Order: sequence, then C-alpha cells, then structure tokens
Amino acid sequence: MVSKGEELFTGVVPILVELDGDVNGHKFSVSGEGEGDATYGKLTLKFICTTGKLPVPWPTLVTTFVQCFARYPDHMRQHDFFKSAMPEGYVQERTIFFKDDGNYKTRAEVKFEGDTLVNRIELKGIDFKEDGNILGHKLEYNYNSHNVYIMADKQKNGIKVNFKIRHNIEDGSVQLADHYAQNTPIGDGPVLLPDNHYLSYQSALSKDPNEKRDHMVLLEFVTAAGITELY
Repeated sequence: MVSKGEELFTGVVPILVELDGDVNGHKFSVSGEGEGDATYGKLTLKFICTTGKLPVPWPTLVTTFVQCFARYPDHMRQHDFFKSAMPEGYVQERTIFFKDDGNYKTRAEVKFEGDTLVNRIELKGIDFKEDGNILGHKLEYNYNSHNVYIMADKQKNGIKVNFKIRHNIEDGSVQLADHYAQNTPIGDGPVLLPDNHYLSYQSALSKDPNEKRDHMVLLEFVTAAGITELY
C-alpha cells in the first residue's frame, strides 16, 4: 500500500525555498520557487538574492537548496525517510567544511504548507578568508555529479548523511566542501529508518536571460541506489 507520506509526492509539487544567511557578517536572503517531481527525482528551481548581490558563489548554496523529492525505486521504498516524515516534516542540520577555508552551518525545516513543500533555511558561515575561493568568488558556475551517503541513526529517530562536494575553481583546481548532516522528524509519529544506501545527484546551473537580479536556475536529478536473483 502507498503510505501517507508517499501519497503527497505522486504528482508535481510546488516548492518554496526561503533562506536567511550570514557569512562572515555578510548578510543576505534568497527566495526560490519551482517544482518537484519525485517520480522522476526531478527538481526545477529558480533562486533570487533578494538583498542584492550574493556574497558567496551560487554553487556553494546548491546542496542547501528537499530530499523528499528523491526518486526511490519501488524496491527501496522502505528506506525513504524523507517522505515518511511528511507532511509534518523534518529538520536538516548540516555543517559544510570548505577545505582551507570557512564553514557553513545550516538548519532547514522541510514541511508542507498546504500544497506547497517549503524548505526554510538559516545559514551561518564563519572563518572564511575574505580573499579565498568563496568570499573572493573564484568558483566556476557549474556543478559535478556526486553520491550522498545515508545511514540510520535509530537513537535519534532519524538519519545521518555525509558526502564530499568538489567545486571547480577558475584555475582548474578544486575546492572541497565536506558535508555532514542529521535529519530528524518534526512530528512524533513513526518514520522509515533506512538501511545504508546512497543518493546519486546530477545538477545543472544556468541563468535566466530576462532576469536582472542576481539569481540561479537549478535543474537537479536525484535517485536512490545501493540496495538490490530475478534475472
């Protein structure tokens, strides 16, 4: 049978993203809108910096900007924590360590407000180099494919997630961003605590030729894998 959480994602769902950030005292806000299609693992989102110029590179915010939209194969449905927490939602806590630079700490609440899936985020960055790759805007406007590794944390009724992002630097080198996270349900009801598995991500960044505000257009596909003799 289809669970309550699963049922909320059977069609295309509107998404609203709202972020308030402070990186080395540079304060900024971003709003985003678009939609998610969990059957395809597909996100289509446009983000605007509503406070003016974004003080960090757009690519450094991609991972922060709704894992409930991952495509989970039918055979992996019992391992989809994110949809199981809906509609009440979950809280994602992350730390992102930029190698040889500062770190972001984020807290995101992911939940439905009516028919809209909302990703509401606070981000705090400290210890950045004012002329490094982040505050100096030395990162290319592109994005590599990565795997994201998920394990249960039964004690906390949630999951732990870790992965490495490699951001391309304009000189051909790479800026590593080591991610560590916890996701915990907001509600008090049962959730699905998964066996170890991963999500496979691919992401494409673009610009809207008619948009004069500082912005990012994101197309992202996300598929669960790692748990699999019928043939």
